Amino acid sequence: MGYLHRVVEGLKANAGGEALVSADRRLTGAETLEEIHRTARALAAQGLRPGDGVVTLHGNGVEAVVLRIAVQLLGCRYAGLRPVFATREKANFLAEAEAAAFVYQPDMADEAAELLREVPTPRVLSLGPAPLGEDLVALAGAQSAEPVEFTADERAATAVGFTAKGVCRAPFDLEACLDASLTIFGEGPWRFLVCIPIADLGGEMAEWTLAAGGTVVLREDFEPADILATIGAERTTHVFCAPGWVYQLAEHPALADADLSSLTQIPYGGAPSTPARIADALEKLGRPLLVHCYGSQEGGWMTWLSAEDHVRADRYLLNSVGKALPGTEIAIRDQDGADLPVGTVGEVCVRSTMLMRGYWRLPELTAKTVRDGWLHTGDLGRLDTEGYLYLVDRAKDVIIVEAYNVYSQEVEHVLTGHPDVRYAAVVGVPDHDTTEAVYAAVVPAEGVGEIDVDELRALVRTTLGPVHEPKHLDVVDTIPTTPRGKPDKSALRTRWRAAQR
Repeated sequence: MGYLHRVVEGLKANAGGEALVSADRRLTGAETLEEIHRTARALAAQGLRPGDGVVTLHGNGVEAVVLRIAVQLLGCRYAGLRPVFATREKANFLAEAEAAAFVYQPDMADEAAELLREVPTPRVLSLGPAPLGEDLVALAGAQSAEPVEFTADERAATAVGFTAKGVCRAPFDLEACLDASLTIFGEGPWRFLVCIPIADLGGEMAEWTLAAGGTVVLREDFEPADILATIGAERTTHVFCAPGWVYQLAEHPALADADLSSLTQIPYGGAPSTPARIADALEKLGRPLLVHCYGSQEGGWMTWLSAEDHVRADRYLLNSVGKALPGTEIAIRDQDGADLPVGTVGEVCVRSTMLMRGYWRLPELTAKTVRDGWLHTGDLGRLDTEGYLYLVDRAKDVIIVEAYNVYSQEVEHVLTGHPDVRYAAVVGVPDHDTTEAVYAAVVPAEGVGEIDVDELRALVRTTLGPVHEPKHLDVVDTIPTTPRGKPDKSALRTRWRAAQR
């Protein structure tokens, strides 16, 4: 058994039905498994052993999934360049990757040249006929479809996902991730719309979709009109979305008429969500679909918020990423690294069998990052007693000054406690080039004449420490608020930013 055992088992399970689907080609589990075996054989022929690095430059086609899996079957290291990266960044990735092969989609030959020019690589192959190297699809066609058993170290990296640096994953932790996927997404066959690069997260999600006996529906990227069409046309059960995408789906005029019956779930994540707009989306979908996932290449799946937990009447949880997965442990830690009680804000630190094997060729930063089995995620948040995780909103609630975290509520509370101040709003605003500064607006109390701004600066300095001191501090008659009754801190930020003459 193992990760690839699991993928193959799901394909065999699904041999009669659809496994890989795109606008251009359609394969069954039988037809998919054959190509994988053939491709693996062909790659083996070219001279590729376990541990040998295989860099790819492709899109989200069927042959790209076949290749990603095949490379991993041999126990080679698949290293997908996402096409969205700049050529400068790809050349770095390729240079550092110690590649033995380079595999590129035919219509990207322009870029393959730029790269192979700068980083000459052996065994160049093309997914179909193309100017450079040989044609891998042709090589595979001419080849035995006899099964290829997985026979490498289950704990040896077979995938690198790029981020300035590359995250190695081994089958051991990939299976751990697949297990969580069944927790979050449910079990059984999934018709899973993947429009994330197969070069990384999309690839993982395709591997998993297949392992569970499912069909992958591939699109090249997210566009709301496609997708709404694709969902109904392919009777998809799941589409994984960035939060941005969820909003675009919800705001789309085509949505009233689109057929979403097939959907059981719209898992989303990858970036901070906007509670207000998620709530809009809940109303328009008019059904419990949204499931918030919190994950990284480094940490695997860490938490998730069920669909029901988006709409319970007794709690509000749109500011939550939900609770730990089975086998996942979460501590919140001070800038030095001892635990904090529930309720307190710190760095979210995780330990599960889903952690990455490490950063590629960066063994020192790997140790700065995973410390004694515990991933230091660099994200800031708080747990609660019911077990829910809440990541601070970095725009409203933190300010980073000289590499120190300043919390806006802490500064507000201190200012407000001055008898001359009845209300404060504190926000970080862009300063010189790439720094942040603490700005503050305070509302005077009843009868207060003139406010001594310097006194309030001293108060913060000699309560919290020097860095928490507001650089700028305006006395205002009021703080604008949002329609949900929270202080409008982006209005304050925009206003202060624009006035920096």
